[PDB]
Amino acid sequence: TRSAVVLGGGMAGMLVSSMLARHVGSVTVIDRDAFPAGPDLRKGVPQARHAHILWSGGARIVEELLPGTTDRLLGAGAHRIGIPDGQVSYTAYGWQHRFPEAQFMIACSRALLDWTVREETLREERIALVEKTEVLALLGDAGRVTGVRVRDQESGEEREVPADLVVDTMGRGSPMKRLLAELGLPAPEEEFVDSGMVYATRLFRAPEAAATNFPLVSVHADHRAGRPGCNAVLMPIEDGRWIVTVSGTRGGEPPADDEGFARFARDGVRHPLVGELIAKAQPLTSVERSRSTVNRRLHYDRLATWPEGLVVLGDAVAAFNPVYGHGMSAAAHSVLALRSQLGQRAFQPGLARAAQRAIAVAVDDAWVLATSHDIGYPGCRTQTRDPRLTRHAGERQRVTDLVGLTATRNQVVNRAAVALNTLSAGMASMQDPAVMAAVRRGPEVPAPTEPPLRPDEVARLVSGAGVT
Ligand SMILES: Cc1cc2nc3c(=O)[nH]c(=O)nc-3n(C[C@H](O)[C@H](O)[C@H](O)COP(=O)(O)OP(=O)(O)OC[C@H]3O[C@@H](n4cnc5c(N)ncnc54)[C@H](O)[C@@H]3O)c2cc1C
Repeated sequence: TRSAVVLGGGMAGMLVSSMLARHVGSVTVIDRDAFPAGPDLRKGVPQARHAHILWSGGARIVEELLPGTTDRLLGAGAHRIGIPDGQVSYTAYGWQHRFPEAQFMIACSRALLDWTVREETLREERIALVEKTEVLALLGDAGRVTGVRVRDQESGEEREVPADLVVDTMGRGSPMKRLLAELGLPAPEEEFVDSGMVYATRLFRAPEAAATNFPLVSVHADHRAGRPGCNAVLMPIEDGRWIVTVSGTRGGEPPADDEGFARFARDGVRHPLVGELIAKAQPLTSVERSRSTVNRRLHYDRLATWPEGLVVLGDAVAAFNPVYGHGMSAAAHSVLALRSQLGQRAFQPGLARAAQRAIAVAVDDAWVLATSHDIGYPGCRTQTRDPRLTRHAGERQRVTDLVGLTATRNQVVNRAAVALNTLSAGMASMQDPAVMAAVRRGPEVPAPTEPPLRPDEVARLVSGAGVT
């Protein structure tokens, strides 16, 4: 028997549905949007206009739950950029020397990634996708949730969809607070770190030579400096295009005009690299800024009471800054925290209280890595009580500076760094006796004085057809 219901159809909803469908009978995915039968931009996912990094940890977790996604993505035009052999990033501590492949990423427009995860998840006959359907209230009481009360927007007919487990994958704009309040509970301990970052993405047609096999280029800010931090990223996607993304916090926001965007990429960031790489490229669209870039975590886990059958994961319990790129891996890791809680307790009481506390730990790494750098920015309003950001947050800032400073010129420290920053290990793995010893060993390669671009990569920026 057993029956689940997943609210939302995003990266979180599809993933958790592909894991639940192997643990229950029927999975009913509810959403209020129009899902397209073709990698097109959607209104429920407006982030799809800006590029989305899928780190290794989230990549091989999507692959585990959706076999055949990586190769299908890699066949539609997505690249498997290695790390740090396929990235030319100006870190806060210098240029990242391009060591051999330690971890990897998946670079593609979010519209494709959401599709390749959707059409692969919907291959199971038990998952029933229900589009254009608003959610009104949760069915049950304050001790057990039994389903949802939805209503179609095209017909207006109300109904009662019940299930043994209600999953909330309703993005950053999760009305969970409203749905829970009507159920009869208090408000969760809201915690947020608001740096005020302002995204600014604009597509770029890569040169004909650099359509395939081009490295993830980025110029990062110095979180130890007193200036408003501002980054700039140039990752390649499908169909031979380039996503150029600039960012900035409260005080150094990027402009809206197209003519000013090409300036911020080379006259606002700490190095004018990307601004030179976009002068080799054909602009397509305009600047489509997004301001919903504020780490916000709602600790449902520490509530005094929690109903049975209700689980919240994705961007509904913990959403983070997009300049670091952990949103998808935190959701993927959260799904595995529910799975690693469904095999122990089955469908017994305590599932919700144990799956929420497990989801709490799953995103804890994606919550420190995000906020630990944002707290040091100017005029950032933060409402947080965890001591790792208040007191003795200097030691947490004094060590991370050292690890990141050595990782630029030390393989062992780098291979252990991107195994954590790309959510592929734990924060305890950075206390390895062979990592603390490699930090004390010091740099092993000189700091590059120029962008560590390979000649066979820079030569891929011009067509060269105007010569005999
Ligand atoms: C600008 C930007 C850039 C980002 N960049 C990155 C990045 O580089 N790397 C990374 O890892 N993460 C990134 N993220 C985060 C990433 O988008 C999210 O972490 C991820 O989408 C989480 O999936 P989700 O299903 O929880 O939310 P979503 O993917 O947003 O899914 C929400 C779903 O719920 C539905 N829904 C919403 N409201 C309702 C409602 N009232 N009723 C019914 N259904 C509803 C929507 O239609 C949608 O299907 C970025 C986010 C933004 C905004």
